[PDB]
Amino acid sequence: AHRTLLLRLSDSGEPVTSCSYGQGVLTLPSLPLPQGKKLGDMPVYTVKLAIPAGSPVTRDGLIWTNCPPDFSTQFDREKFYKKIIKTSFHEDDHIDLDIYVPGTYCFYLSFKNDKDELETTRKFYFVVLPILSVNDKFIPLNSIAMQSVVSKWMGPTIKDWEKVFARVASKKYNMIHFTPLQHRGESNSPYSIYDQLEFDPTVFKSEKEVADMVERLRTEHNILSLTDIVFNHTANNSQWLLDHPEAGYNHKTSPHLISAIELDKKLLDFSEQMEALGYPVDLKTVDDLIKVMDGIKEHVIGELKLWEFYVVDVKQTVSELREKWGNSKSWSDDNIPSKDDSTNLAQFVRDNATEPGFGSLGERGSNKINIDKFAAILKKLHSEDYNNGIEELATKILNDINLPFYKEYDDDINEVLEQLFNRIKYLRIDDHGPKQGPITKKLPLSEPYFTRFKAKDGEEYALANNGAIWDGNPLVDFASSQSKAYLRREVIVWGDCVKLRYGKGPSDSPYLWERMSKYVEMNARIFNGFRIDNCHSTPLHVGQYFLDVARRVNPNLYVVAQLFSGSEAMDCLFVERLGISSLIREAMQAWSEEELSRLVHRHGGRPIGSYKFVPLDDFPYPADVKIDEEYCAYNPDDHSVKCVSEIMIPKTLTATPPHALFMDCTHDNETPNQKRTVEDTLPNAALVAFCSSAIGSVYGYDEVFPQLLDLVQEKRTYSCAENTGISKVKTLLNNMREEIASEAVDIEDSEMHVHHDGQYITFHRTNAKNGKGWYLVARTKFHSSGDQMLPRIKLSQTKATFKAAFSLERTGDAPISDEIIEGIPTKLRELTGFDIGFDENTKETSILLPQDFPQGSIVIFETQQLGIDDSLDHFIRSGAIKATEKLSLESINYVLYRAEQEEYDYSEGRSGAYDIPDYGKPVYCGLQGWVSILRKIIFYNDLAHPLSNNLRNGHWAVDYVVNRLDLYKDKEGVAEVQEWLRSRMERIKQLPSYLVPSFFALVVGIMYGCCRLRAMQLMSDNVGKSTVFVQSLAMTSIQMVSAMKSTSILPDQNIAAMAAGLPHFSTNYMRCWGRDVFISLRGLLLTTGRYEEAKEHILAFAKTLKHGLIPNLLDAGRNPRYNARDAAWFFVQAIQDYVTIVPGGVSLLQEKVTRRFPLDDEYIPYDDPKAFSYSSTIEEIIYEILNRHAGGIKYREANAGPNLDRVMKDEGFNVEVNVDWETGLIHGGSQFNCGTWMDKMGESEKANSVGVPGTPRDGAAVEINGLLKSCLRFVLQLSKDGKFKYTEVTKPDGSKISLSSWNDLLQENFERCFYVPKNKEDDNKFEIDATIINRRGIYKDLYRSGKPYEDYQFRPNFTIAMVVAPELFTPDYAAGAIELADQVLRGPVGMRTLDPSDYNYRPYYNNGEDSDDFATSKGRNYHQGPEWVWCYGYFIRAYHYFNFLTNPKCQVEGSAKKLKPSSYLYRKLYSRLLKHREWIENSPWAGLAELTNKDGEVCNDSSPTQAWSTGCLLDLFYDLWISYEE
Ligand SMILES: OC[C@H]1O[C@H](O[C@H]2[C@H](O)[C@@H](O)[C@@H](O[C@H]3[C@H](O)[C@@H](O)[C@@H](O[C@H]4[C@H](O)[C@@H](O)[C@@H](O[C@H]5[C@H](O)[C@@H](O)[C@@H](O)O[C@@H]5CO)O[C@@H]4CO)O[C@@H]3CO)O[C@@H]2CO)[C@H](O)[C@@H](O)[C@@H]1O
Ligand SMILES: OC[C@H]1O[C@H](O[C@H]2[C@H](O)[C@@H](O)[C@@H](O[C@H]3[C@H](O)[C@@H](O)[C@@H](O)O[C@@H]3CO)O[C@@H]2CO)[C@H](O)[C@@H](O)[C@@H]1O
Ligand SMILES: OC[C@H]1O[C@H](O[C@H]2[C@H](O)[C@@H](O)[C@@H](O)O[C@@H]2CO)[C@H](O)[C@@H](O)[C@@H]1O
Repeated sequence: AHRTLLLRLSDSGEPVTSCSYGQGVLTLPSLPLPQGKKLGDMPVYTVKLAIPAGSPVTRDGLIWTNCPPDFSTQFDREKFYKKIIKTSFHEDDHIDLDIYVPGTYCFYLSFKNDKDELETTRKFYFVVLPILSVNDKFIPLNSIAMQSVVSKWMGPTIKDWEKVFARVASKKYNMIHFTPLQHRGESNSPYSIYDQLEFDPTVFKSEKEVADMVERLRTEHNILSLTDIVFNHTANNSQWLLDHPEAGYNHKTSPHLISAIELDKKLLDFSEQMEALGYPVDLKTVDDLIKVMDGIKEHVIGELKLWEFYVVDVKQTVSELREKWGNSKSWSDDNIPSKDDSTNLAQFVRDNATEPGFGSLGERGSNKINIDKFAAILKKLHSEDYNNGIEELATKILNDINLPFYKEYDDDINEVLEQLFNRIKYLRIDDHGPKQGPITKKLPLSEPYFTRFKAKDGEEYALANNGAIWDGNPLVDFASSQSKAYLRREVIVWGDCVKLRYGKGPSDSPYLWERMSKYVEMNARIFNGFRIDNCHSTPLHVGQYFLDVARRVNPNLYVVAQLFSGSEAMDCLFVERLGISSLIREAMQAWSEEELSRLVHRHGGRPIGSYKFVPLDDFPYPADVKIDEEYCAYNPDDHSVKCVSEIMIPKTLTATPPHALFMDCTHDNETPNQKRTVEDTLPNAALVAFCSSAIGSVYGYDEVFPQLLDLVQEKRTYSCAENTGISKVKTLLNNMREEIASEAVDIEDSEMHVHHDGQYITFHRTNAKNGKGWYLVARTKFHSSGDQMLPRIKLSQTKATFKAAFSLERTGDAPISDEIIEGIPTKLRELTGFDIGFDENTKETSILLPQDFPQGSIVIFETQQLGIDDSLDHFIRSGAIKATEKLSLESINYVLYRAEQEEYDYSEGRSGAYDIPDYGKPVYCGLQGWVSILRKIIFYNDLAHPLSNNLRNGHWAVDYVVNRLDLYKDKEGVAEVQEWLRSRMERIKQLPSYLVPSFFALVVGIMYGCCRLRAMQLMSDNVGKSTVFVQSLAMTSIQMVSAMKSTSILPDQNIAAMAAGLPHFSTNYMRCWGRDVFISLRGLLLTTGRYEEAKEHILAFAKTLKHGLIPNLLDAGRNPRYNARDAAWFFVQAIQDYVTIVPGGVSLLQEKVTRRFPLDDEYIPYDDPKAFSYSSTIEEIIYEILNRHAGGIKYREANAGPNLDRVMKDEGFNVEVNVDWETGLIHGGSQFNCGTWMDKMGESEKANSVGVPGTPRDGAAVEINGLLKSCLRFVLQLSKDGKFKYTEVTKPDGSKISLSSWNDLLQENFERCFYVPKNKEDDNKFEIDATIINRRGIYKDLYRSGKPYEDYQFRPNFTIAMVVAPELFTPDYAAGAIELADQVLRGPVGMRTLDPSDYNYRPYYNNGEDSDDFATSKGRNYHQGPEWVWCYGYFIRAYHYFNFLTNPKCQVEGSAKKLKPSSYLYRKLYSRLLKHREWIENSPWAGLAELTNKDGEVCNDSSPTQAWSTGCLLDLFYDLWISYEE
């Protein structure tokens, strides 16, 4: 049905970790195939990759993967396959990788670099676990019970083995591991295989004989089987080692070990004649070792020629020097240092006059000097005559060359004999282990480092045996040339083995690779899996090829590994590439009771009440996504992986720790009897079995065998004593786990708590889905440490039930049968007396232990949490979509956002945000305020966060989420959204307190995703199908557009109104500024589809026209303020943006709007009937601006005084505007009025800045006239199409200028008046005074302003005209100027409001500073350095247009040669929005800020989410979509 996992990829192609589960491996869940389906009838899993839109890997991007395309295709490690990434700047691309058979699969990416070269990412691996079933029942990988048995101790007949089989079948083990059943070598140890392709002839003969026995175990006792596979060595007496002696490391294949061979045979030649002339054979004296090492420091070390293996033969170089005296003379260079610098001189001869392999160990005299090149230097340095002190000089050089070799020799020798007298002690003289057997044909003084034989080729060989080191890195092959192990004698050799030499591939050892393959695929035909001993010592490429060969034979191969790498990462990397399915963990390794508790905690599961993952605000919500209406698209028999909620966002694939196979005792560690006692066998195996993983045990652990059986020597047979030891308990433990394996699935479905009080260890196991669980109390018997009483066990909101209890007791010692390995007699005594109290008020359960609970005892309780039933996951993950059905884009504002001051408007000052103790308040009262805090908590599973603490300390926040919506209950769909929350929050409170936090975030997160999806559904298609970064900016519309009670856009009705920004510009009069509204009107409402809401805003300000202007501070129409020379032209520009985008937008012009003002600019006749008298259509309103602007406007700030502005003096009150018709631009403003977007009013009394405007923009602002040209260009085409009835503007005096002529006057004079030429030659045409100038290639900021140097200032204001009126700009002048702004005025997220070179560059805004610095005090520096995000929008808007026309690399066109940009241009756009993507991504407030200090430093005062800061970035995405994505 639906077995699809989502694997999100980063901008660099790396997988995204959805949760922090630690250093892990991308593993896919072990689930059975669907009902009646075999391998091949359908895909096992579908990995859906997600590549971001516009990422650097989209540029000519491909997806490589070794996943075979279909089931008919086999697997090859290097046979990758191409997949095309569908590039887009809006829509992310999904690519499926259907998997048909388990194994190891990797993927990498190829893309086009910024250097236009090819580049590749890492190989990223993911593993699909095999499907284990015995008769037909699926065996979950974490319900496996493995019983390891040694072959040579089970009787010499097949039926003798089937007696041992029936014994472990009663103990209810489901899997058996075998030591390899092959013909064993000389030592008969099970790991020195005589012939890998021949099974042990004592028992079986044919291959069907062993295959029929393993299938018998499957059909008789329901037991799967697996075997050890030996890669690293073979027996030291194989009849094929004589034919192919090159399969191992010999003097030919690895010549560096020759120095170690002549030393090993210097001891087999010494340990048989040592005492003959020496003295001590086997004495237990310190002096005996000294004289033995004195016999060593005189007959082996000193008898090997001072080791010429390092030192250059001094006198044999001078002899070979003079022998020719360099007939080939060839040095005239001066690269030789002076003879004084004897250090570099020695290195110089070493770097030039040496045969290849200098320093590299090989033959006896393999480090020699190139004579013809050495005598050439000697003739150059000293003399061309030999008798001129060459014998002294040449020897002086070589002696200094061998000084680092003489000291490398002393460091080697000191380690050879120090390792010797340290092991021969432990080998013989009982330090802690004795057996002092003297000289022998099997036990000399030194163990055999090399196996000697005479091969069939005739020559003699000396293959080495493998072993181990101490703390040495196991990845380093000690048998390779990189290690000096066999020489320095640091090898714990295993004589029965012979280190097998694999190369870089089958090319280095052909017969070894061919024989091991046929040996691996022979066992793969029979068994269900393998066990790899010392896998960390097997090289990766060796195991990768052989495990793939096995999986091609057995597709469901189950691999267990003994993996000990230095880091968890290397262990993960080994599991990633090799395809390992289980990592062995040993319980006997814990030295104390505390270490076993920590080992148990590691593989036990996740904490109780652990957080669950939910797609929050970090996911794209496509409006065209499938859904399960009531979590009903999951039939059980389909075995489909479930999505998180009703929204079918598939289950994310994240790196999880590799699965573990916990062994209470392996076949190599000592017996509980040896390390601890025989009593601890019961609690140890009880804590092991309770873990959430696979378990295993060696045979003899349950039967309480005496001591660890030596796998080399012993020949005794297992005893047939049935039901001994723990056999009765393991039958209860394994059968219990069989019931749990039915419903325990994912990592979030198995929770656990462990406690350690002395010799007791507590294990609480819990299934998070149903509430079921077990409680285990195990008293550990490491040492008999006296009577200890455990306190009262108190369970919260739970009920307990006694299951069983036991105690293992020793009834003396074990028999000493020399024919059968019998165990220790043990009594299994069932216990009682466990008092289970249950308070029926607090629902608390108390458990008390009886005084008779000795060490080596356990007791098991079956628990069940109250409140949690099986139908709880279904109730919470359903109904949220239907609840959000009636939501509107306005109503979703109250569900998710609402700042605290906005909430106070509806609650009259009684509610606000739920103050989380020891933290603060969420940013929004809605769900978003929780989600921003909850996401990083769920990611880190932080149950210690103050939010998690408060959630389990009470139910205050649980009811606060539901009780807020009483303020907004009457709005569209909120009542049904609140009702869903109320019913789910009610069900949550009936749960244990520690489980409220995990379920609280889940209920909030699911209702959040269905609300955010409801937003993409109501909005348009360009938004709903885009990337998270686009949808994140789109939600700002819902944020800003909110109905209030203290304000609105209409004076008669409190309807929806757009805020300038949260939280400061959201309440009362300071909410909707006309300038801020209409700059954002195209980005927040038009780009998203809020046409009706955008029309209401246009009609609302149309009633407030006065002085031929649109008011800045809109007082909902109830007496506003008209200090806005900028508002009217951003307002009329939004009219053009409305008609251009909205289908049928021309209807706006003929929309009557009740003119609440006498057109003759009067005072404030508010309720006077003249307000409700006449109206003016938008058409009239538009022309009213133009005609009155240049024609007739003359006003002082109406109804002024401190009531209006307190600081702005009377000089700023009387302000005006006039168009110089000899240029056509809109001049106006005073040096006392800040009627532009840079509206700053001084207020520092301590600097005499009171009333002084911070940035007065009198004259012709680039933005004002730029929007005027766009207005004129629009109104012309309006009449050409047949609407706008006006064509001539009335001149002030009484004349009549034409509109197209006014449109032409700007076109003929605008760029002439503003542009500053880069060349001083053309300063005579563009009206420039070169004395007051800053940078050339600059478009002006103001024309004939008050202070003429504010004219020639680099500011981001010109780019508004570059976007609304591109016809005023010649391409090369505009592109050359916008590149300067990108190099100077562009911050990371905000646009610098002033050139950093200009003296007035104060880029640190501080409105609390009340000092004497004119700018910094009281925030006068507002627009003199600080970086604003909205100007960045218009900047990159024109950066797209002009760099498209100008530079040709940004062009490639395509279909119908429609001009479409290139990947290089999209790469220049994407790279300038990632600092913006970061901001909203990692900001609590979901949005971009109003301000930003120098280089993105968070301005403390800046409103964190601003309207026109985000709408200006949404404007860019509409251009790239409406002009190319067709
Ligand atoms: O509602 C009726 C109202 O009547 C009178 O109103 C006028 C004010 O007295 C008058 O000063 C002016 O308001 C000015 C404002 O004083 C001025 O400083 C400037 O606005 C700037 C700030 O200068 C600037 O520091 C910054 O302030 C933000 C801050 O950055 C932000 O982090 C957060 O702290 O919020 C602060 C604002 O609260 O930005 C603002 C952006 O405007 O210009 C304003 C005019 O545009 O005009 C008022 C006109 O009614 C009474 O005086 C007033 O008390 C009554 O409330
Ligand atoms: O109650 C309103 C207002 O009354 C007072 O303000 C007035 C001044 O007292 C009065 O002198 C005058 O001040 C202005 C000058 O007439 C004008 O020529 C120019 O110099 O600007 C002066 C300041 O505006 O008129 C104002 C009108 O408000 C009183 O001081 C205020 O506190 C009080 O709010
Ligand atoms: O102060 C001179 C210094 O700053 C300049 O910028 C302004 C200056 O701040 C004004 O006082 C006046 O001199 O006009 C200058 C140009 O607009 C320049 O940025 C700088 O090169 C100059 O040395």
